[PDB]
Amino acid sequence: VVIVGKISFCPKDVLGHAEGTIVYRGMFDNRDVAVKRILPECFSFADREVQLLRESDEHPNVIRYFCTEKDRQFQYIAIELCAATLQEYVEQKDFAHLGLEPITLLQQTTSGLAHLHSLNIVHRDLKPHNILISMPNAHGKIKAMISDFGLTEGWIAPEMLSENPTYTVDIFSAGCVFYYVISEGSHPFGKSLQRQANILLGACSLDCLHPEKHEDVIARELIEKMIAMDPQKRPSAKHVLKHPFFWSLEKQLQFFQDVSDRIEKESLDGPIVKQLERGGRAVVKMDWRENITVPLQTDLRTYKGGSVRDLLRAMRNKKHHYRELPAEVRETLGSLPDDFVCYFTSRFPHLLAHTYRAMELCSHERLFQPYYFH
Amino acid sequence: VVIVGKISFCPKDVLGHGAEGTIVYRGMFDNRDVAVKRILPECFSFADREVQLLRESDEHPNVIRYFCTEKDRQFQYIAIELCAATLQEYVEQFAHLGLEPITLLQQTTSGLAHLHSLNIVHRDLKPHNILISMPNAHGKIKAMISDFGLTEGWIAPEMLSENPTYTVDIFSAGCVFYYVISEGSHPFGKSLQRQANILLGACSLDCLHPEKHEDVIARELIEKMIAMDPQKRPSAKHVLKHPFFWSLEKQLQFFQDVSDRIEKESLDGPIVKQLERGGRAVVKMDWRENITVPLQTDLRRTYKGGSVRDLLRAMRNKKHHYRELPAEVRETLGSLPDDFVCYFTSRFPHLLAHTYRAMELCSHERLFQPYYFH
Ligand SMILES: CCOC(=O)Nc1cccc2c(Oc3ncccc3-c3ccnc(N[C@H]4CCCNC4)n3)c(C)ccc12
Ligand SMILES: CCOC(=O)Nc1cccc2c(Oc3ncccc3-c3ccnc(N[C@H]4CCCNC4)n3)c(C)ccc12
Repeated sequence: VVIVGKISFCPKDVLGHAEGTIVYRGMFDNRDVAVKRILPECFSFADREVQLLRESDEHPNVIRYFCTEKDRQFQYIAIELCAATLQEYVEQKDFAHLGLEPITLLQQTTSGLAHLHSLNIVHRDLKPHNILISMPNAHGKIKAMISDFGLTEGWIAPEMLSENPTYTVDIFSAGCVFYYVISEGSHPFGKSLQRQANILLGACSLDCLHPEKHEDVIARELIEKMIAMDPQKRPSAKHVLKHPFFWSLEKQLQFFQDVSDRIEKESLDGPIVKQLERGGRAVVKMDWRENITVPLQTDLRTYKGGSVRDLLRAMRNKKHHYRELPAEVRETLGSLPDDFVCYFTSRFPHLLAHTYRAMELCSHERLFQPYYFH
Repeated sequence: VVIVGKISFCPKDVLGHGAEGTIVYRGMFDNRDVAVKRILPECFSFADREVQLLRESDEHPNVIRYFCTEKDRQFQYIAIELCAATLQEYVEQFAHLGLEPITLLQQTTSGLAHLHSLNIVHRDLKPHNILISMPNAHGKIKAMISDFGLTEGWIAPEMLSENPTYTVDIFSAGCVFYYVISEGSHPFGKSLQRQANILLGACSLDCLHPEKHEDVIARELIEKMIAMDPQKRPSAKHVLKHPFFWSLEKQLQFFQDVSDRIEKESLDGPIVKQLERGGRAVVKMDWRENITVPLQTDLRRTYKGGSVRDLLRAMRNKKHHYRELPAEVRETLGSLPDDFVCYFTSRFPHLLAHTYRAMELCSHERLFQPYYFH
């Protein structure tokens, strides 16, 4: 049992290991902490590390930093003790029973990154090993926190290999982490020792994302942009956070309703509706009236099966008049909003992604403020 | 400058005092600015309980951040986040900080709800221990509660009449709400008079005008928070749902959802009867005569001037069809959502409060979950 000022730890309890650094399970001011021990050859950089932690850890998805002490031969840095790294969480068995929502972990990670970027801090080394997963709080909630910021490979943006990086390098890394999480351990650029060369070669695939499943279509749309070889094509963190990938089912339904309201009095020859119907036959599966349940078919009469506009209108109509619908129709649709919107997105996997892209024409309008990034 | 382990301070920099002869200095901890409370040996037992509460409670953004405690031969020291002001200072001396009072109160109440969710009762909530943070890197200032679980004028009457329940804090908070929005008054009077008036149940909310929307709404809530009967006071989570805290956009969304809900309601049903009970006063005898002529014109027709239900339907109609309204009509209303809703609440100060009470009948319905506490 080693005591160094306010920091203590039993060197028996080792949590991990670069440059002779060791991380221990420990204690600070009667808090559980992880304690990183730094060798004298690194003290200058540690003081840089510690300064960054102080300006940054007033965001819930940035790791909380408590204290640093220094004896004759070492410097110790104490941070919040966590349950796991994201790498452990994705790869180790049993964490699956924590039942964490992968999208929420990713939202949290990206909120922490956005915070860092708002402070003119570039992470430079984001990867699952330094995304930490908290101990559960009093209400059983577990969160992701970023660490090891501002300081083998496989997560490095290709332009950083090809002297002061910009924020888009972190967006590339985050894109790979996103895929890693929702695919439960794959990586767009392949197997561990292969990834960084494939990055340099632009050799990726997102094959775990199915082309006709709504959730996968939406995830792909976002991830392909985040890992683009051209950094100027990558969205900012705040921009990522606005993507439909992160929308609740209620917000997705609300988007469909607003879109439908917006184009109710729009000319069928106007730019908006034409944009919406471009490639629409594929979106509605040729005739959407033939790819809905019989009870809904019956309850549906000026609607064209070949029109995306009309599908949206039908959706808004049944939502708006839900209470007065027959019991059989309410049953086939499911309850509002969650089951209702899945009735449609499960049957038309391209509808939300298609409609989101088409309605960028209106992204500057106050109404659509919640949906797009300005 | 005095040094005690990780905590340092210059004894000149005094921030305040306290019971038992405690002193609070401006100091430093691990290169962070902190307030440093110095405690005497004749209190160390209470301090260790203080510190323990701080350790379990300070994860929440609206609970004071606690950093460290040190002890020498003579004293004990507690370091917390250094703040800009107490709410007492803020209210009584800052206005160019441009802080929103409702937002400060919302933050104060979120902090309290956190403590209550941990089975902690504050017992001594008052403006002096609500702290106002220094501006962060993005200029944001927040309220944080302190001095929890440890003359007067803020004590609930049943506490001076064993182990207090959470409702005593709601009484204290109700008084604080009125103090902030009134810029220094108290429902039970002047400083030396308050606690006797509390015992006697003698309060008034005279700063709240009976024909101003914002005050009607504030009164509705505050009267309940400071009820003499503790069982009549809402919980902190319940407080946080009140219209007092709603954005203008949310206020308008409530009106729209209500109008949608009652569109196919019979006038024989309880919802519409509840909405029309006492409605003459809400619509000022005839609402058609209390709106601007451009709007009078455009509502001709089939709207009943004596009907709350119809006024709400009117508001919903013009909102939904806003884009397609004459410019002179879009002009008198103002833009969606903020100016539009104010057009109506400014003219009908009782509409939201009335409609909110009447529609409690539907508070269990999924649609109205945003608006009521379950
Ligand atoms: C400018 C930013 O600088 C930093 O953030 N510096 C750091 C200081 C101290 C620990 C760090 C750190 O922690 C760890 N580093 C290596 C191995 C494990 C942990 C760690 C941290 C917190 N909790 C835990 N818990 C273990 C429990 C057992 C299962 N695995 C997680 N581990 C990581 C990563 C990354 C950075 C750390
Ligand atoms: C279980 C909870 O126990 C606690 O929270 N214990 C506390 C420890 C240390 C300071 C405390 C504390 O701080 C102060 N107590 C008296 C006077 C000033 C401050 C204080 C604290 C932080 N910042 C500031 N800033 C000053 C700057 C000058 C203008 N006034 C505010 N003051 C208050 C209240 C209340 C409680 C405090």
